[PDB]
Amino acid sequence: APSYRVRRADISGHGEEAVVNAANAKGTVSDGVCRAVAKKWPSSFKGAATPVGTAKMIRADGMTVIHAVGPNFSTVTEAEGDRELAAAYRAVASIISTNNIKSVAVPLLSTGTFSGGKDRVMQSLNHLFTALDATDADVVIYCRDKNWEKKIQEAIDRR
Ligand SMILES: Nc1ncnc2c1ncn2[C@@H]1O[C@H](COP(=O)(O)OP(=O)(O)OC[C@H]2O[C@@H](O)[C@H](O)[C@@H]2O)[C@@H](O)[C@H]1O
Repeated sequence: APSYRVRRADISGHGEEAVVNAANAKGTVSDGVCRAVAKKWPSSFKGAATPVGTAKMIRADGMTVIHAVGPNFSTVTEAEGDRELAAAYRAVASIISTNNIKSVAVPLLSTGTFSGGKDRVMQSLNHLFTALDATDADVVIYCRDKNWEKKIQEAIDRR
């Protein structure tokens, strides 16, 4: 069975075997998780472009980087975004299980730039749990907000 922890820290400082980038479909560097990932593992972005609702893995700079593209909720209906966000997390879970990845640092996809101006912490976290429950990985969820850290910890505990 998988294990879940939350850290309020820069995800670039994670101690896990792999890291999930909250990526865009074009594989460009922009504000958010992506900027921290690009600074720490700059060569991890070579050929990383992948469609919304999918994930693409690379080994670069001594790290396993999983580029997961959540939906931009400004560009899809709520129901379409919900399906695509579930799909991105399942694509992450598949990469974890098929590559025997023991531990992974994961941000909450579609909760920043792609949030469409809405609070989607619980929506994104619930899809993270559902998808990564299919793995036996040690999952560490990364955030920067003290409020988010507490709600994520509350959610982990309820399980
Ligand atoms: N370095 C970081 N470490 C940990 N958490 C972080 C970090 N940077 C941002 N976060 C948090 O991770 C969550 C996801 O943030 P985004 O990176 O904005 O993710 P998303 O909404 O999926 O959009 C990602 C996209 O932003 C675009 O600029 C860019 O193209 C990138 O692909 C947000 O709650 C944010 O507070």
